[PDB]
Amino acid sequence: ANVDEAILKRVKGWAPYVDAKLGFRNHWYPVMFSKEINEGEPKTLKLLGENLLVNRIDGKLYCLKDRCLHRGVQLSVKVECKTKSTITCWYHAWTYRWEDGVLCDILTNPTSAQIGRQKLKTYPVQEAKGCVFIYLGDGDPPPLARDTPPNFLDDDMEILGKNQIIKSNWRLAVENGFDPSHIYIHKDSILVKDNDLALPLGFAPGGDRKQQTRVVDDDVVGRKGVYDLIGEHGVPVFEGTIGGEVVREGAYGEKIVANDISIWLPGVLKVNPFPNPDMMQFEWYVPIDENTHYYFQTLGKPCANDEERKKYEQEFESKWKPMALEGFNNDDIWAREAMVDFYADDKGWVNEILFESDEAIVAWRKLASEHNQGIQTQAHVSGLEHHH
Amino acid sequence: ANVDEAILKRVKGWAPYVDAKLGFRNHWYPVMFSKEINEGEPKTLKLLGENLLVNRIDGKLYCLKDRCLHRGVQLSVKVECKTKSTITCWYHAWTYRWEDGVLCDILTNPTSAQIGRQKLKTYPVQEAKGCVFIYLGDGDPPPLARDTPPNFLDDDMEILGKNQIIKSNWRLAVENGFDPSHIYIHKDSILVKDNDLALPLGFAPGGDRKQQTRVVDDDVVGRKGVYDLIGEHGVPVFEGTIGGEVVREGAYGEKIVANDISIWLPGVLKVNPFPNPDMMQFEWYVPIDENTHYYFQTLGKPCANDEERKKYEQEFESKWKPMALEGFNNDDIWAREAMVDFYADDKGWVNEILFESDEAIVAWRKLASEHNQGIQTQAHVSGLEHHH
Amino acid sequence: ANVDEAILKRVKGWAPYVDAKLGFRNHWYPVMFSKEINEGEPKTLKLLGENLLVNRIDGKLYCLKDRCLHRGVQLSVKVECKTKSTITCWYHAWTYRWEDGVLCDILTNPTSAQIGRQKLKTYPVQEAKGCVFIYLGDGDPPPLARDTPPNFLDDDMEILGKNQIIKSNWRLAVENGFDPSHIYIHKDSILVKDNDLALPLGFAPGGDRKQQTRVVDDDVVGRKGVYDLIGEHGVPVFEGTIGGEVVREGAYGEKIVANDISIWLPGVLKVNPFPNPDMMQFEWYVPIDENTHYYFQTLGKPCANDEERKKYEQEFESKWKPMALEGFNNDDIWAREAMVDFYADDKGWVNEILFESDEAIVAWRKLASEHNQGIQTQAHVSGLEHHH
Ligand SMILES: Oc1cccc(-c2ccccc2)c1O
Ligand SMILES: Oc1cccc(-c2ccccc2)c1O
Ligand SMILES: Oc1cccc(-c2ccccc2)c1O
Ligand code: FES
Ligand code: FES
Ligand code: FES
Ligand SMILES: [Fe+2]
Ligand SMILES: [Fe+2]
Ligand SMILES: [Fe+2]
Repeated sequence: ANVDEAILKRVKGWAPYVDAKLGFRNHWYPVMFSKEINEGEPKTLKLLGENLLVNRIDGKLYCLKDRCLHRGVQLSVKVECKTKSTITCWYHAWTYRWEDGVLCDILTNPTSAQIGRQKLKTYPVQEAKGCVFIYLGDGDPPPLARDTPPNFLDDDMEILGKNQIIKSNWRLAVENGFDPSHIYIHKDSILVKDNDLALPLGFAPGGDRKQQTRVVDDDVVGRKGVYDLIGEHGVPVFEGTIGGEVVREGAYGEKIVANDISIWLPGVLKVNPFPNPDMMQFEWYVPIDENTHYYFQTLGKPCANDEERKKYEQEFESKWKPMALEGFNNDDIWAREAMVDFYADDKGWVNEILFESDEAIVAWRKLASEHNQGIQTQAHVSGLEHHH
Repeated sequence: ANVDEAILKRVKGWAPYVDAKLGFRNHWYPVMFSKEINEGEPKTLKLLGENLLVNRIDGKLYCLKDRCLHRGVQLSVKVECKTKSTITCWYHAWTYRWEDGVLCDILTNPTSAQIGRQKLKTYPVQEAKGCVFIYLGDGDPPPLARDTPPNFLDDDMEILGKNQIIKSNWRLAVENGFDPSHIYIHKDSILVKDNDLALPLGFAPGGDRKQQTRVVDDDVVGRKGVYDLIGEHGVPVFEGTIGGEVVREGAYGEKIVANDISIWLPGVLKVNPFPNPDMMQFEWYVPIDENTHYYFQTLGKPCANDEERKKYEQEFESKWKPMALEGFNNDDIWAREAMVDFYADDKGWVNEILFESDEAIVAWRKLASEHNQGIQTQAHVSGLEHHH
Repeated sequence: ANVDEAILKRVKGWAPYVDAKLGFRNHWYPVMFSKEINEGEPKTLKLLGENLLVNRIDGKLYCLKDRCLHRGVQLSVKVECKTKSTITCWYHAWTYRWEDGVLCDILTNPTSAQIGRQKLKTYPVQEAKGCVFIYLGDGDPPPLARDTPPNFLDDDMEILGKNQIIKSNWRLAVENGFDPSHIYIHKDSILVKDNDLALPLGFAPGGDRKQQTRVVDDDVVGRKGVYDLIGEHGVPVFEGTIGGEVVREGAYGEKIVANDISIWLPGVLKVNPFPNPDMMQFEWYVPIDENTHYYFQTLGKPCANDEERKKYEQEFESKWKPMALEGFNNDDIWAREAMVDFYADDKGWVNEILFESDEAIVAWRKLASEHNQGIQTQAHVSGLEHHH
């Protein structure tokens, strides 16, 4: 659908994933934090190539396609919300209900036969853990838990985070995050020295192929994901040699992190514990268009009361955000960016030469291929085909 | 020719118009004002995708294709007019006559067998009402009147105006201008308050389909156009309601404007009277390339002598230009711009959902389809095919 | 391979040359000066569309493809040379030898089965006359002399020069340089007045077609090129006339230059003597990508000892560089640039109308077509096709 059939033919193992340049339809995705959207102040964003509007009305979020049915302009060019329940296109005043997208009035012609007989696409929106999720899909949504990693929605789990737009395809981001050997790029992170981390350079794998991961399709809430098990039969590498000469060493700090690493559909990584033994990291790589994603980073820590919550928050702002989310993950950003050119023409998928630790990535590509809930296409983006 | 055959098949009603992305060949178009081009000071512009040079020689305008026959460079990169009758290419000094485009000399080789045996394309140029029109077409031109709205060329009609380059396809501009319901976007114009205009929000149409317009193919000078008659059987809308609640009102001033609205091939709108009961507006949307047009705005007022002419001019500069041509029509510019994305892939033509007041636009699309004098193509732009 | 088959069919005379948009593979090309690359300080450049790294190790130059075999990132994003013999990719620490490109270690997994079993492409590099040449080709290189003009590699010949990136295809540059009538564009050069040059406006050719050039395929070092002989039977033009009227004259200085003009594969011009009777100019137009070339300019003067060498150098810096390489050849840069649009869609090759002095260019197009050592293609650039 999105990629040259000749390339798709050559990746048998994982063709749906190679075709899913625009992401997977019929999943939940986080797009902003709750606190970024106030009552009666609509926001625009692009998700899976679709321009969307989000509004908060009597405290509740609603999401409309930001494209008028009439002449295809963005309503957001000049927002006119003239009743709490509605938005009016600035051009010829077609008026839509936030609740169901129905065209309920046309100010320029209240006799129009179109009234009541057209409807703008809406998507479900839910807030959880101070995060706004959109179900970019058709029909009744699944529970959010299906599309979130374990423990993210636990009652006591306190989530704080950061979001930004990054110029790479979302798959380059997923793969970088779940890539065991990419830990090499983090060897000089301020986080490593300043938080006294143990951090190898890499891994000498052991065991068989199947032992390198746990593929999860037996989670009772219907989550689908892969655990990275390279360290169970594998040996961490702390000394990097060239021709037998040690030229680089790993980090020999005390704090043990990243015991459990798992990637989940639609594209969220959970690293536990990280960046400190008492907290976890959940990060999403949300498709905006073929070239760009939201890097939606969260750190979670179980907190028992408002006191714990407020100090977590203060540590987050003074330490974990600059030192970890920025000081550790900034290198991930430019690593993703550096793979853009090779994958741009869809040929990186066939001309890459993988090595042993990439078994984790292969397992993900296969899981995503088999268990995604739909391939987003340009027809989804450009819409229904009329023959008037 | 310009658009995917599959799309053209789906717009039966008006396929030539959908194909005419680059505009209609074999019409007159205004491109600048007379006062902008002085004796012996050639100017460059692009019209229907073609790079042109215009010069004034003994008071008269001439137009040459700005592309040397030899290696295809623009002569205008470095203009060398070394005799009044000629221009010399800066590269190998092929020299062309302004009057007929004939290659009359080559300074670098006066023995060349090419001399007298090659000719650059020329186009007819006429000045009228202080406006420079180019006939972008082949063969002997029609009278200018054929391609101008009624009354524009009347003896007493004094024309003043403004020109600029706007980033939309020319058809988006035509349609916006001739769109009865688009009056909604003008509801907050400074012109409306400050010139005490009556201006509805829209129209409740009445009568039959055919009564909504007058299609003109019986004009004796051969003009072809459409009058917008929505107000003859229709009722203006001054109260905009949502769920029966009045949320916006029109403008209840005294001055009645825009009694007669007509669109004419090749793409010129006449609104009478406007922006004041004693004057009219004529505006062209001239194709530059597929993405851009000249928005060539003129206001006309019958003046009996130099006294009337000079005060018209002073009102124009102090009032009508800032208040009307800018303060009213600026909103039209960004409205055009907002339709670009939907129409960019040629699919807006099939995926738009039209309503009743768009009958005027449909009538234009059909008139333009039937009565245009040719479809400009990329072959016109890139030129004659040689097999040397 | 690179151009629409329908266009290639129409240039029978010279189709390989029209197809060679990215240049000719299996030739030597100069890319920088020796003094620009220091011991242990690798540099990045693009040549024939390929991203390359060059390093100096124990005084000797080596060239590796700047694209990791693993995930296709540029090694140069963050260079890690951790042993003199090697470079380590910043991402997962695949480590390559400069000498043969072999993957000799992987810091992230020293047990990997890939080690010793993969190799990055290398290219031969030679320095001569203070210029760095890369053999962008496969297999054992020819002698450099094959791909350089006569006398460039003479022992006593002292070469100084300048390099920059110019935004045109390399062929537009070659043709401009070897175009006899293009001398017109140089008629106002500061060099002409300030160095008292004789410089005609052009040439009235005489003799037959074959007499206009000498095609060289009998050089014993295997050079292939064309001498421009237009002045042997032709008469220089010093008076430019339009309708018989003299409107421009040539330059009637004393110093006679450019007696011998020759173009050589892969695309180097030699003008002798120039810009002074006692020196010569050699200039390369090196393909970077389809849109851009290095304009690699050198001036050569036989020098007998260090005294002559040092004064040559001082004249070069104070006079010949600003006055000739800049003051004369700057006009060549913008002339090349002005042909870009006509040749951009590959149609200039068929829609150009050539005249008599272009016989030199035709002879080159045919020589290049017949004697080039390979057509660079996008498959060369994007690489070997794997079916893992
Ligand atoms: O995307 C990510 C975010 C945060 C931590 C890691 C990590 C993985 C392995 C070892 C150390 C850190 C990661 O991959
Ligand atoms: O393009 C245009 C230029 C000037 C005036 C109008 C107009 C049309 C209807 C009602 C009021 C003004 C317009 O369409
Ligand atoms: O590329 C070039 C570089 C330097 C000199 C010339 C030249 C050619 C003919 C006559 C005069 C100068 C040239 O073509
Ligand atoms: S484009 Fe929105 S009402 Fe017309
Ligand atoms: S390109 Fe104009 S004379 Fe050669
Ligand atoms: S991309 Fe270079 S080692 Fe992985
Ligand atoms: Fe990372
Ligand atoms: Fe308007
Ligand atoms: Fe030159």
